[PDB]
Amino acid sequence: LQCYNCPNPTADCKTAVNCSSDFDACLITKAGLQVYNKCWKFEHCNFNDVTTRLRENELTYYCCKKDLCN
Repeated sequence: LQCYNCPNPTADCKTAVNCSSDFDACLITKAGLQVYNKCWKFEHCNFNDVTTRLRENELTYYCCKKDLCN
């Protein structure tokens, strides 16, 4: 379960890493332009529950749950 993402608001970075254990729902947030991509708890990709702790509102996040999914 890896993840093609970057910790801070990175528009030019999605290094591949692995952070699941209890959260393999790899969320990719796309707020305005900065994508808040981080790892997530499978049982939390409802609506804004993903970018809730990562700034929520009317974004367009895509959370995969299989592997880097990128």
